[PDB]
This record gives sequence, structure tokens and C-alpha cells, in this order.
Amino acid sequence: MEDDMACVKDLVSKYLADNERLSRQKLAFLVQTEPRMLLMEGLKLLSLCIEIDSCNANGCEHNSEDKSVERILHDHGILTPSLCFVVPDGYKLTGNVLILLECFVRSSPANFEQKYIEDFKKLEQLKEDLKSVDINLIPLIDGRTSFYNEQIPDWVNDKLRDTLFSLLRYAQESNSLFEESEYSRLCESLSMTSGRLSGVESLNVLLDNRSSHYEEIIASCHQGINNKLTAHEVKLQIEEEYQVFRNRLRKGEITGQFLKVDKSRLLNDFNNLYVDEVTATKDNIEHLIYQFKRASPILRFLYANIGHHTIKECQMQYWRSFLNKVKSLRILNTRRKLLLIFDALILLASIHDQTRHKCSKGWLGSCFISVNDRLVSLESTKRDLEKWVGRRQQSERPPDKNQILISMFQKTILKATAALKDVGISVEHYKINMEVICPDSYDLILNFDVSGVVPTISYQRTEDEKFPFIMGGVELLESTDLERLSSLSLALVNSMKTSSTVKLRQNEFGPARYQVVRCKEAYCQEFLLSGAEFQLIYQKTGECSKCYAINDNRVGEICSFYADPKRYFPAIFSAEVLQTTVSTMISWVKDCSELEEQLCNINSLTKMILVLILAHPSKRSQKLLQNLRYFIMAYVSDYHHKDLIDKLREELITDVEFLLYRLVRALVNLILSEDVKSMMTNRFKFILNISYMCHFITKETPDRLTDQIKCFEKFLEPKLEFGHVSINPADVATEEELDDMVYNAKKFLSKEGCTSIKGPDYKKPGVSKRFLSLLTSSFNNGSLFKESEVKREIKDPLVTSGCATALDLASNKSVVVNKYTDGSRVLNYDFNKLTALAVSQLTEVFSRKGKDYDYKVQQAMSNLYFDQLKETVERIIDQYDMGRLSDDVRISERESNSEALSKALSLTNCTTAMLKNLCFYSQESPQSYSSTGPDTGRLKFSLSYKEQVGGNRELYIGDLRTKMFTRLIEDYFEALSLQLSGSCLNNEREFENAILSMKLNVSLAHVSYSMDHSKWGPMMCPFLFLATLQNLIFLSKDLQADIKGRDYLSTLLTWHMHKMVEIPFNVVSAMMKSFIKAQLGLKKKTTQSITEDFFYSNFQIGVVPSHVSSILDMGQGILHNTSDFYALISERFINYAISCICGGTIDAYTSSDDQISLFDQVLTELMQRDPEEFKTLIEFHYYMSDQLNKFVSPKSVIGRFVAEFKSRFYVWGDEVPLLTKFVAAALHNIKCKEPHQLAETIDTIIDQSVANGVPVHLCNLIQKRTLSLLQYARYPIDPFLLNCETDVRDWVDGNRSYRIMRQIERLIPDACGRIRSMLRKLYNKLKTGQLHEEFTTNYLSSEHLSSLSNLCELLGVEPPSESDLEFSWLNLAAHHPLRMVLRQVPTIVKTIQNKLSSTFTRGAQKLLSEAINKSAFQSSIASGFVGLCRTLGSKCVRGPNKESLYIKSIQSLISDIQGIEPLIDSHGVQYWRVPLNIRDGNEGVISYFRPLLWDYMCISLSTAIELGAWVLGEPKKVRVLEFFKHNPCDYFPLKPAASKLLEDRVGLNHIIHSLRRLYPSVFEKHILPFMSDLASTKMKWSPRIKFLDLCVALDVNCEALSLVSHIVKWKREEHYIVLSSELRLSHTRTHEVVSTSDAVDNFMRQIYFESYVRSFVATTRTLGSFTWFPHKTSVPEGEGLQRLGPFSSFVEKAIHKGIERPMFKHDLMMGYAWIDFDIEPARFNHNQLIASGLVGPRFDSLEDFFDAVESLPPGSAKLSQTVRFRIKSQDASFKESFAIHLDYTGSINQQTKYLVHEVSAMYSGAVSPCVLSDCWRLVLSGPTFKGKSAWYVDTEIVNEFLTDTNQLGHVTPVEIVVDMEKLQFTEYDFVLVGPCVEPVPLVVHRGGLWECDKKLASFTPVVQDQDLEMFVKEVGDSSLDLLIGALSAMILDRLKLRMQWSEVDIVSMLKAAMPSNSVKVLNAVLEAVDDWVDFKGYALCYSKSRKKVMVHSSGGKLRLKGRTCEELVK
RNA sequence: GCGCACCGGGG
RNA sequence: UCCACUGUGCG
RNA sequence: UACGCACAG
RNA sequence: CUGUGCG
Repeated sequence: MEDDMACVKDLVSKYLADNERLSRQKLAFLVQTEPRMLLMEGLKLLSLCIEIDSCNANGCEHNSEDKSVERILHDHGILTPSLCFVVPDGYKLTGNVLILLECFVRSSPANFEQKYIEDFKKLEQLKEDLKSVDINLIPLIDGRTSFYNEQIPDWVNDKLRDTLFSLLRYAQESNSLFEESEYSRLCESLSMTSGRLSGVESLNVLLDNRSSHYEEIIASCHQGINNKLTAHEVKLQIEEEYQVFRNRLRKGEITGQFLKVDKSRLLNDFNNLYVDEVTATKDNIEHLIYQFKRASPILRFLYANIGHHTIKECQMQYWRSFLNKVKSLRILNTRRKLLLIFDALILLASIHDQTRHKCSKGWLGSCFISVNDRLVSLESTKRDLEKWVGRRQQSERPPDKNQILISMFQKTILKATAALKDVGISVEHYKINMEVICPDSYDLILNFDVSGVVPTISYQRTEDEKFPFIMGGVELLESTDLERLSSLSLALVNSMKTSSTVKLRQNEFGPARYQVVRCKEAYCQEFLLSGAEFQLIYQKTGECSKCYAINDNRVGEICSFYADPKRYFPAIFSAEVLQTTVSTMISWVKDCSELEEQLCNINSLTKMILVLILAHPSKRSQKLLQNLRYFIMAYVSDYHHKDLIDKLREELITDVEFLLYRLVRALVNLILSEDVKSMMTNRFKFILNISYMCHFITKETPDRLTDQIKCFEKFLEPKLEFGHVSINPADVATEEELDDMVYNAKKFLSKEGCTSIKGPDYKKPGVSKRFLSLLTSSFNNGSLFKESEVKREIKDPLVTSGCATALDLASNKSVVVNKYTDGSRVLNYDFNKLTALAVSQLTEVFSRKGKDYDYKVQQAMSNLYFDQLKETVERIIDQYDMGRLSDDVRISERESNSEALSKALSLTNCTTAMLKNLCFYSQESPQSYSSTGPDTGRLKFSLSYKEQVGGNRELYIGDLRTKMFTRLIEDYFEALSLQLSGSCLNNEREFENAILSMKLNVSLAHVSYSMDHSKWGPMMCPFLFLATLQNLIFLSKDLQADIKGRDYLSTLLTWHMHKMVEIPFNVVSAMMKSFIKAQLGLKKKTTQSITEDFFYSNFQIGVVPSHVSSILDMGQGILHNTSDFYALISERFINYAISCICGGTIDAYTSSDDQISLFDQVLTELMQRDPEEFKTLIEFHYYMSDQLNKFVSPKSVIGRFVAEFKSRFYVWGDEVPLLTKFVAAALHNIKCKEPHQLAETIDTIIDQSVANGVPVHLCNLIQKRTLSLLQYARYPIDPFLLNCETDVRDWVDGNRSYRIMRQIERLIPDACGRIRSMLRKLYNKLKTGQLHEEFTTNYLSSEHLSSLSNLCELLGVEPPSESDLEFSWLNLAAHHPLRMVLRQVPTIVKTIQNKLSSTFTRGAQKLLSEAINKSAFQSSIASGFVGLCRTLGSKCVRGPNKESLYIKSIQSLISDIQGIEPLIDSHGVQYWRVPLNIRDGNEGVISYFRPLLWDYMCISLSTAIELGAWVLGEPKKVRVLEFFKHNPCDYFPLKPAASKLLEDRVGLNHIIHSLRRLYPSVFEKHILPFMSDLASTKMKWSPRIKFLDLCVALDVNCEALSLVSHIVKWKREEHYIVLSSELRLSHTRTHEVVSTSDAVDNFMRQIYFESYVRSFVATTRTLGSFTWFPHKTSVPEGEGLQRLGPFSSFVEKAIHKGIERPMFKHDLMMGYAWIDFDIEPARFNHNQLIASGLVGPRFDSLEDFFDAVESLPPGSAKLSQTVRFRIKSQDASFKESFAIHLDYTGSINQQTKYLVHEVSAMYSGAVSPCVLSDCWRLVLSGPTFKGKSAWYVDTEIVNEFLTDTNQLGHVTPVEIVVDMEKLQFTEYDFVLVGPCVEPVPLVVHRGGLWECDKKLASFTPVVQDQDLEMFVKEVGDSSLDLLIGALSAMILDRLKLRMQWSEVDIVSMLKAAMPSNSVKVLNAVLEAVDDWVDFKGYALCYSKSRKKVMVHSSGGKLRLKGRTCEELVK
């Protein structure tokens, strides 16, 4: 059929009219190979001809470039709002009348009317929007029936159509549904986007009122900056600067800022950090251990000597629980009497227990525990009861007190039983006894007295002599201290949930209330330790910081302290986790020979540090451990910043912090001593993980007001230092502030250095005119560009970056809303109201505590300079009692983004929701604008703070309009920066390349530079960006779009320059109160911080600082992409300058301010030879960075040992695990609301932890801790929460569903095997589409057990036994989800509609409203551990119809049936056995149970759909022989195994079209009114179609669980850092009767194996001679033809066709194909120049060279250029490349001018010339040859004619002038230069397919151990050298492709295959390879000097190729 | 024994 | 009455 | 499509 | 109106 295709191509070429506008599509037709793609292209060409003739007839010009209506109107100068994306075929504009023409061809009357109405509706969409801007739209639809046109004869058209359809029929028979519904829709699938308007140009809509201020600023930007310098001038200036800098540095007038690393000096500096506060320098370990156990009350309690009925339960506990549950009902008759009755009942129960068995529980001396966690005394209880009984007896008037008391007790108990029995539980659940009600209860409790200790609380620090226990009993090696800490932390956390009952009585009076308090009434929690019973006693409720005491019945007041209860969570139920963490950290350095005598001390120090940070979670204790990271990073480097030691020191207060510092110093001295030089990497990572312990403390702030004040000080201080602070700016700017802005703009550009007398001034904000000019000139003249950045023209970002939808700014994050008084928004606080509020607050706070000068003044002030305050307060309070005053001082409010967006959309009449519509085309929109902002007001931000691990950080919050404008700027700058290489902020491939380059640099021991910058945000300014932009030229030959783009961006940047920032209200109030106190003499003096001075100076004159505007600060992350772009260009220039000075080269990667720099061999050699020159080069780099307003942080390090980039460390070829960070992350209080959400969040966190080197043995412990936390809340553990016996493969190759499958298989083995077999067979049948009927509704949408049995028996396998079907699990919320406690249409169709309707205004409004409602509902739910515990056991279960029940009610109902049998495992997973004979009649409770087998089958099927079929195999545990003893710190990078390729991925289009073709009514009524001509119109076809339709039908019919969601998802590919020992001990799922996939895999493996033993030609017989070959099986379809690679297009078209022929190259292009071309820079010829009159001395610069070339005969200029074309197919495996060469002969005109006289064209490739001209026409479509783009010439030849090299870059921009007619080559001017050889059949050599001495494509399947074993057995038996060669070739080929052998164990494979010759074979193979090769958990190499094989190990001793290694065999 | 901008919190 | 702009990953 | 959490700038 | 639970 290739002949038919050739005939079609020839007839199309020689019969189609040669029209230029038809060429491009014609080019798309002559390159396709698939018959369906060829038919689509032919039909598209016919439609193009039809529409072009139609538009020519109607007069409308053709839309050849496919621009939208808005783009077309913009090109004509019409300003229109954002419109729906519609691309008309033709357009015509007449003044104000727009005519749009769309042409289509339909030969089916049924398929004709709907297209017409669809086009009419599409035009009516734009009609109203066009009318809104006063433009009349006249739709014009041209429908036809026949493909007849004047562009081609009718007969040839008919023949072409018939031949195309016949070829489609004859080529492949897969889907013959090409009726006039599919192919006609497929024809218009060429709606590729050419870019959309950004919306920045819409600023032209408003009036322009820019004035002298704007032009003055612009002139200041252009004052003394020259951006037209050549390379020679900038080179000279750089040389001068370097010479002067080096001279002044050597002479000593400039400081170094860098020091060479001296380990002894660093250790000495670290030891003397706090030299003025610690007495000694070399502490004793034993003395430190002695001091540790006696430092604080908590530490003393943890290590003190303390110590059957405890397990036993008495009546007191039962009565307390029952009374608590009853009181929960809140009878609320009278709280006092109810509490008295409860206390009396509890006392009676306690008396009964003591009388019976003499129990001592529930009593603490003379007090006992009441119902509501109340510790109360018996004296008050008996007195109150006697008084109440006497009053009642004397008011009822004969009955005595006992009778009335018993009557009241019985009445209360009866009422409680009646109120409790109704819901789900009677009194029998609480095993109470009614015997406690005695006939003489009143007399029994009236004479009862108990003696004991008195509970107390100490509010002040006292001596340590009062501790009643020995303080050193517990050892540090045991885990007793951790368990005690866990119990204490749980008590502290539970202390927060005590409800605030009636206020307790006053225990003390006066000052004695804060010295020692005897507790008569208090609150207490109970915890048991080692058999004892302790009470935590407090007096205050809530989450605030408070004082606690620990009491015991034997002796009271063990210890009292202060604590914040919400900081002690991580220690709860985590005692084994921390012990295992410490054990692993110690075992990391266990094999160090010099540390063998210090292991015990190291373990003790580590455990002491961990316990200390857990027990005392201080903020300032968190920063020392963080700075330890930078210390250890600088320790192993070569050079470091000289301010590192100053940065390390942090202020400390308490003695615990100093003890922590001493412990850290001792540990560092022990580890990093001078006589230990054995294992540097292990000690380095040990110290790093010690440093990372700071994550264990918290992230939330300790105090809010202090944090806000610190952040404001950080924000304000640098501005005050600079000298520009404008106070209270107005919407209408004043003259003085504008003058100040201009003056500071001039000052910012006046930085000087290295030339002035004073010299450089480091760490000063500003930029230098000289270096700014040099940077701009270097960018403009093209010396910063690479050869790969000029292959294509630069697109204009103004018309190539799309706009942002309104829903891109929608979230729950806060946003500011302004307050308007009458017509203008308020911007200033009121002084009088503020001071009145401050006075009121002072009086209130003194009244609550003050119960001397201070007392007199406060009591005088409470009666409302001094007279002014009196008058103001009297006038305000009387005429304005605190709530409204407090709310009337604020000047702004907060809300959500969604609410603001909905309010804005409510005021827009447009159809689409875009940012440009909201900004400009709105009812409340600006009319004009100025330099300071639009007329609606200046841009506004407000200050806030952030919670993080470390120091403070301020944040800016803007309103909606400022956010929109900032988003516009960010999008523009992101589009601008996307066109240059080296930025990793928005490019993950760049990040991967950076990581690979860093690893390669470290492996070669080159110098590396890790850099961060100090205060990147608060130092950058928008003025710097504006100045840089005003001097840059992007389109050097299109200076018309650049002007307007720069103007718009400059206006926006000036708006950002004139922003106003709002000070927080709390800060202002605090400062006002401080000022009032200080002015009155109450406060002290002296310190008087600068911020306080500023506030006081403003207050004295009577001004409240409300807003501050300055030129210096740029928001924290507000302008991120602009900063990234500036950093990129600045670093490029700095590297260029460094390369100009020295001879070396630097490769740099930056993201925002983090940077990694890699030096080449030259710089490393220079460092090794000439240290002074290297150091001064570093100095010059620092100086140049400082000159460009970039300050290097003291955290930067230069060295050859360790590299790091964005927290990814690499040391000497090893991976650095981050264990402590993620261990601490997984142990924190995650804010969750339901158990399943918590379980999945913990699972995600544990997966992330496993990805970062945490062993699974500890992740299992973390999961067990989470399950224990769930069990504490008394929640049943279903088998769908967590898996606690996972392996490495469970996390690397499996998702959550796979883990659930593993757990279910573990629970019930020997029963899931039959289910797996049935599922395997069913999936195999379904993939071929076999049944597709029974599974739809007969089984899936039906009953469960019977349908499961029927499905199992249908396939021919044995059904599960009756015992298996009884297994079930208790599914709570089986009807409605759980009801949390508040403290204050098919689903697929809905999802599609939500995705598609997000662009339109109405759909956006609906989505915003529903999201607002959902967020409001969610935000009022109690979260955290306390909230989750309170929610559970609080009537959370929803009943059948509508009711709420306790979990205890359900459990009791289940317990009332004797057939249900519970079953539990070791880990606590509980399931049930429910026989089928009791499933009828008791339907009330059986509805909560679900069978396990059905859920297992569903989950397994979904996992097989998502991951692959391998999950259906039989799992097994392998017994692997261990041959090498790995070090406990030997890690390995691993890649998850993938099985889904790019052609198996399903997108939105497939689902939409399936819905259209399956449910036309639903598609028409839900999807149709939301369809535009967007990318959704594209129709792509995949082999997975029938199965996708089945899944869509299943999802539509039933909404139980999603099934199509698992198809649009794939397994992520990413590195995992795992342990070798754990990796080698994982389970395996093998695959096992003929399957198409198995057959094709076997065939591919056979071909791959036989490709190395011998070579053969890929004929039709050789491929058919193999045993495994799909000889036209029953159901091949496309499932078996896609896993074939290059042969996929051959066997279907040649093997299964009765055709005998060899395979050629043309049978290697599968899928849709398209071409892409690149233009290389032109090159000179050395010989031609030298033989034309250019002989003599070399020239000084490029200008001299061009002048010399100019003075030549007019034909002496000869250049050569090459254009490279590449054809790529949809199945990207082989690209067809060719090229065309152009020789230009002409003369060089004045300077940068090139006049072309003659052009010669040649070509080289394997492409027929019949299409070449067309390809050339494509090149003529670009603006390069039209003079609208830059033309570049290579500089390699030019450097041979220059005296001074290292002066130019790689390209030079030279404009070219040439007539267009000379460039129109037509099919005959091209002359071939290649060999012109006939096509040759391919040869199957090693690896892949080889052409004639050229490797085109390669195939490489996956090889297992069995296949390699059998291949070795087959090959090595014949000969050994052949086996060696084959193995070496395979290893080298796979290593060249960057692949790992992580699925094969070569050592054991060779041991098993060849028991006696494994060593020699391995040695020979590795010697042949001679490189590091990664295998299944280990890497091997061969050493030349020592003729052996080395294995990589961190515990090794030898060095080899940049890795530590040791001998494999001893 | 909290916070530890002197200023807050701790029946 | 309180917490911003981005990037990666998962549900 | 949203929402929620972890890590990083 | 909502917890009494130490694997």
C-alpha cells in the first residue's frame, strides 16, 4: 500500500494549485504516514481550499494565521473587552460593522443542521460583548455538501477522496466508525493557539494624566547610564576596575570578607562563643550528666526515685463516669444543687469502697475529685449539704434528714436513668451498684473525717532542698524518662479541655495568692507512673500559659512550674520512636575506630539534648541548633565568610539554654576532634541531623504582640538607616513627598566604590551607574547569549502571555477591604480616640490587678500634658462603652479572596471572568490614571507576621486591585524570563539538570560555591527594576512594540513604587500605651529603642503614624519573578566579567536568591597553584555582586567537599538523609477533623519521610503511634486506616490502595488468592473488551455476595467458600458522614461542568458561592487532637433516617447479638464474622457492616487500572543470600517502576467526547452551553477507547466509587533515598495460558537477548522464526501492538498482511508527525579571508576587523549558514533530520551592516527535494529574513584575527540586507551534497536497529533475574568470552542511556548460573566496563592499581573515581 | 521556673 | 478579632 | 475542577 | 446543648 501512498503524494503535489497560503497545510500533508492522519490532513486541506475560495468570493480576507476575534480587533486598533476564544475563518471590518465568516462542508442532512445551529450559537456568544463596545456583528455561515472548488479539478478530487478512504479501509481495521460524525469533527482539530493578549495593553483604555513627575523619574533613570557600549569598552572598564581593586586589596585599603578555613581556629571560636557567661571551656561529661538531672522541676521529676489494686476498678470511678455522662445532658435545673448532689453521690461511693476493701483512690489528703474534674474539700461539701437539708426541712413545714436526702437521690437517679436510657444505653453499661444508697447516708457522711497532706501550689521559685525524692535514680540508657514525659505531656494536653464551670472560691487573699496557695478547690488531671498515682493541679481553664503543680497522696507538692499546654504534643505516646531515632543516629558513627572509647558519652549527650528540647520548648533554643548547620557546613569547606561566628551566636536567657549550649559544645568536641580522621562523611551527616533537631519544638509563635513588634522593627529599621520614610501619605500626593521620592531615586543610583577616595561601602543599598551601564550594554550587544538561545526568534511577551482567570486568585486566604467615611477611604488613625482607648485599656488592666506614685496616678486616671489627656478623655467617653470605640479606631478590615471576587463579579456585565474585565471593564473602575496610581487610589498593603522555624519575617497583604495589578506584572515578567536558560523557579527540568551538574562537579573534586543573599526582599526595590527595564532592548529590530511594552510596564512599576504600607493596629496601640506610661514617669528609661523614639517624636506633635511609603522595600515575595529575572541577568553578567578577567568558566544556577556555582578545571588548578589570585578573584566577585545591589550572605561556602542547592546536600559521592526533620514533622499535632482524613494525611507524610532516607522500621512505629492516638479516643480501628507492616516496595512501587490491599491480604490469607485469580482473568478479558456486558450492572450495580459468586463462577474458577463470605468490617457513617462538633446529576458531569464553566461569569459566581459556604461550614469545626477526642463519643453517628447515636450505643446493639463474632490482630485492626443466617429481621444494626471480599476486589481492580497488572500476581517473600555487610548508613537512590507510557494517558477530551457519544442528551444540556473553540475542541484518538467508554458508563450509572479517576492518573517518577539492607529484603510479586502482553514481552526479550550473541537483518522470516510471536491471535486489537516499539508499525502492516519483504527505514515512523527547524549563526571562512587581502598583524577590536573587511573588493565577504529541520512523530522514538545550507556572497557596509549580492542553496539529508521548497517557504514565514529579527554571526573565526581574546561572547548581532526575490528557491536551485545512496534494510545489531553504520533507534525492555539466568546458561555453555562481551556490551549500552540495573542482582545471578567461575566472569565484565554501575541495592567498580572489584560503602577506606569503596571479596 | 519589645500571662 | 505571594507532592 | 496537609523559597 | 478515654 506504500505505492498507493506514493501515488497520492505525487498527484497532490502535481495537481494542487501552487498557492503560497496553501503551502503550510500542504507541508503538513506530505509528511504523514498513518492512513487516518493522512486522511485527516487531506480533508483539512480540502476544507482550507473550500473556505479560501468562499472568502475570496465573499470578499473577506482569509484568517491564515488563526487569530481570535479579540486579537483581530486589537490589530486594527479597536479596544474591546475579553471575549470567548473564537477563531473565525474570515473577517471584514467596515468602520463599525464586523462580518465574520465560517465555512464547513457536510454531506449528511442529519449531520448538517446541528453544525449550523452550533456555529450560530458560537457567534451569538460574541454578539452581545461586541455590541457592548458599539460594534455591530453580522454572522455569515457558509455550509456546503461537496468537496468541489476552483483550486483543484473535480475528477482528481474525487479520486483523492476515494483513494484516501480505500487506504484507510485496507491499511488497518481497528475502528471503522468513520461516518460523517467522527472524521468531520476530527478535521477541524487544528485550533493551535498563537498566543493571547495579556491585558497590560488594556491600560490604553484609560485617560493618560502623566506629568512632570513621571518624566523626571524617567530622566533620572537615564541620567548617566550608557547602554550602547561595545564589548571592547566594557572589557577595558572591567580590566581597569580589576587592576585598581587588586592594587588596593593587596595594599590593605580593602577588607577581605573571606577567610581560609582553619579547623582548630573554628573550634576555638565556637568554644568561646558565650565566653562572658560560661565559666569554663572544657566541661566534664560526668559533671554535665549530674547537673542535667537537677536543672528544672520537670527534669528533676523525670529522673527521681519514685516507688494489683490499681488495675482493679471500684465504684467511685463508675459513679464518676456515670455522673459525668448524665451532667453532659445539662438538666440545668440549678447548677449548685446538681453539683452538690453529684459530690454527695461520689462521696457515698468512696465511703462504700473504703468500708468494703479500704481503697485509697480518688483522694488527695483532705480533698476528693468531683464530677467535673474538680478537686474539692469535704468540709465545705458537708457544711453546704447540711445547710441545704436544714433549710429545705424548715421550709417544707416531721420527716428527718436521711429520708429527704434519700428521696432526692432517688428522684435524681430516676430522672437521669429516664433521660439516658432513651437514646442507646441504659444504666447497666456503667457497672454501678445501688447499694451505696444507705438508709443512713446523711449520718454516714456527716461524721466522716479523713486526715492527710494538704495539696498546695507554689507560684514562686524556691530552693531545691524541698524535693522529697532522690534526684538521680533513673539512668539515661533506659526509656523510663521518655515514658514519664509522655504521661506528663498527655496530662498537660488534657488539661486544656476542662470546661469553665462556675468560678471557684478564693483560696487566699492579697499577696499570699501568689506565694503559696493551699488548694481547697481546684482542677486536677490524673496519671499513673510505675504503679503510683499523681495529680496535675491547676486553677485556670483555657489554652493560655499557666502554673501547674504535681501532687501525690503520700506527699503533696512534688514540684510546681509554669507551662504553655499547647507546646507539649510531640512527646505523647512516642517513646519507642525517639529511642529508635537515637539508636540509628548512634549506629551511624558506630564503626569509627577513634570513637570506640566514647560511644557511651555520645549516646548520653544525644539523649540529653533530645530530652532537653522536648521538655523545654523555647523559641530561642530553636535557633542555636539551626545555626549549627551552617557551622558544620563551613567546617569542611575551604573559604568562608568572616561574619559566620557573629551570626552563630544567639541571645539566651534561662539556665536551660546555657546547659543546652554546653551539651552541644561537648558533643561537637567529642565528634569533631583533631585526632579523628577516619569517617568524615558519617560525622558530617551526624552533626547535620543533630542540627536538624530544631524542628521538634513548634512552628506557632509563643507571643503574638511581641512577634508583631519584632516584625515591624525589622521592617522599619533599614528604611530609617537609609533616610527615606514618608509618614501618612495621601491619595493625592503632596509636593514635598514627590520631591523626596525624586531625591531618593537620585540617591539610590549614586553608589561609588574602588575608585573614589573612601572606597566601597559594603552592605549599603543602592546600585552603581558604571556597573548598571556595563550590564545593560553587555545584554544589548549580545555578549551574554549562548549559542542555544539564538536558534529561534524572541517572541513578544505582550502578545504571547495569556491573561489570568478570575478563579486563579480565589482561595480562603485573607485580603484587605477599605473603609469609606463619606466619599473617600480612611487612611489615618485618630489621635484623640486612640489615646482615649489607650487610657481606658490602662485603667481596665490596672483595675483587674491593682487590688506610691503609680497607685495614685492610676487611681486618678481611673476616674474617667495631664490636663490635655483629662479634657480629651472626658470629651470622648461622654460623647462617644468600649466595643464600638475599639471597632471605630480600625481603618481597614479583612475578608476572604472568594468573597471579594464574588462582590467584584457582581458588578461586571461581561460574559467571561478575566482580570482585564475586572480591572478596566467594570462599573466601579478607574477612569484615568497618573504616575502615583489610578484615580481610584494608590496601591495599599498591610503588615503582618509569619510563623516559622527560626527568626521573624514580615508579610504584606494587599487588596483585590493591587493583587490583580501585581499578578499582571508577575505574569509579564515570568513570560519574559521563560526565554532564557539557567532559572529553576518555574522549570523543573532546569532543577534536575542543576542537581545532575552539581553531582558531577562534586564527583570530579572541582570547586563549588553555595550562595544565599542577605535580606533579598527588603533590599530590592521596584525602582531598580524600572531602571533596568528602561535600558534593556529585547526586540532589537522591532522597536515599535518594545516602546509601548516598556511604557506600560514602567507605569505599573511606578505604581508599585508609590505604594502605601499600613502599620498594624495592635502595634500602634501598644506604642501609645508605652508612650503614656513613659511620659508620666511610671516606666524606666535609658534603652529607648529607635522605633520607640520615632513613635514618641510623632506622638509629641500630635500625629499618629498610619501609613509609610518608601522607595527602598519590595514586598516579601510580592515581586518574585522580577527578582528572579534580575538575579539571572546579574549573575550572567558577573560570570561573564569573571571569565573576562581570568581564563576560567563558571556555570551558575539560581531560583530566587539561592545559587549554586560550579567552577571548571582552570579555576581549581589556579586555587591549587596560586591561592592569592584565587582569593582576590573571590574578592572581586563579592565586590561586583555588591555593586549590583546583591549582598552575599554569611551562609555561603566555597569548597570541594560538600555541595548544597535548596536543601539537597551531596558529600564526596554520598547521599545525605534528612531523618530528624521528617521524624519531627510526622509527630506534630496535624489539624484534622475526621479519622480517615488524619490517616491519609499521616500516610502522605510518612511517604514523604520515606522518600528522604527515613527507614521503614521507624515509619511503622510512627504509624503505630498514630493508631494509639486514635485508640485513646475510643474509636474502632477498621482495616482501612493504616498499614503497620510495610516494606520498601510498599512505598516505592505502591500507592495507598496497594498498602490497603497488602493489609487486607495479611488479615485473611488463603482466601484472597481465589479473588486475585478471578480478578486477573477478568482484567485480561476486559482489556480486550470481551464481556463488557455482565460486569456493567448485573454484578457491579447489584447485590454484593451473590453477584461476587456469580462473577467468580462465570470465569470458570472455584467460588469462595461460605466461611469467606462471612468476613465483614464495621463501617460507621454507612448512611451519612459523621457529625463533627461545632465550637462556634452524576458527579462526573458536575466535575466536567465545573471545569468548563470556570471561565464564564455565572459559573464562576456559582462556584465562588458554594466554595464560600463550604469554607464557612468547615472553619467552625473543632480540630486537632483535643477536638477529635471531643467529637468522638459525642453523638456523631448518624442514624438510618435522621437521628444521632453514640458509638457506645452501636457497640451495645452489636453486643446484643450472639452470632456476630469480633476478631482482632496484634496491631489492633478489628473485623467481624457475621453469619448469613442472622442477616434478616435485625436490619437495624446489620446495615453498618460491609463484606471484606467485595471491597478488596474493588480496590484491587482500581489499583490494577491505575498502577498495572503486576499487582494481581502472587506475592512472595524471597530468601536472599547476604554476601556483603553494609554499613548502617549506606543509602541508595531508587526509581519507581513504571508501566504506563505516554500513549496510555487519558485526558479531558476523551471523557468529554465519550460523554457526547454515549449520553447525547446530558452532553447537550450540560456540556454544550459551555463549549468554546479552546483546546477542548481537539480530538485525539487512543487505543484505550472501549474500556474508557465502559468506565464512563459505569461512573454515570452508579456513583459508589470513581473509576475513570484512576485512569487519568499515573505513578510519579522521582528519586527515593532508601537503605540497601532494607531494599534487599523486600517482597516480590511475580507474573505467571497465553496472554498477548506476556507473549509480546517474551518476544521483545528474546530479540534483545539474541541481538548480542549475533547480528541479523530484520526480514519478515527472521522475526517470525522465534517461538514467542503473536501470529495473529484471536483478539490482537491494539493492546498487543503498542508494547512493540519500533516493530509496532511493521508487524501489523507487513507480518499480518501476507506480505514478505524486509523492513526499511520508512517502517519506523508511527503516529502523527510534524517538523521543526532551527537556524544556526553564520560563520566566516579563515582561508577565504586570508587569501583576499587580510594578511598582517591581528586587530585590536571587532570594529577594526570590520573596517579592515570593509576595505576590500565588493565581493570579498563570504558567509555560510545552516538551517536544520527535524521531523518528529507522535510516538517520539526516532527523528528524521536534514539540513539546508546557504552561501552568501556580498560586501560589509558601514560597521554592523551586511549587503548580500548572491545566494547559493544546497541541501543534505534523506528527504526528497519535492517538498524542500515548501519547507524553505516555512523559513520565509519567520521575521528573520524580513529585517524584523536579529541575525547572528559566530565569533570563533573572528578571535583568530584579534590580539586580545576573551573579549567577545559566542555570537555577534549583525543585520543582513537581502532582496526577497533572491531567496525564493523553487525546486531546482538546491544541489545535493550527500552520498545519495539507496535505502538499505535495517540490521538488528546490539541494542537496537542499525542502518548502514548508523544507529537510528533502540529498544530496551525490562530484564528480570530469571531471564538473565537462562540467557547466561544458554550462552556461557558454548563459550565464556562471548558471554563476557555480551554482558559488557549490555552494561555499557544501558549506562549510556542513563539507566540502572536496580531489578537484577548480578553477583547472585552469576553465582547460581556458574557456581565455579563467577569471580573471573565478574572481574572481566567490570574491567571491560570500568565504571560505577548501580545494581539492586549496591554499586560495583573495578580498580586498575589494585586488580580487584570494589564496592561503594560509606564505611569503606579506599577512594576510587570520587567514591568511597572497599574490597568486595576478602 | 511561661513570655522575656522593661510593658504580657498566671482563681 | 488573627497568617501574604509562589514551587513540588498526595488525598 | 476545588478544598485540606507536609516540605521548600 | 456536646470529652472522662494511658498501647
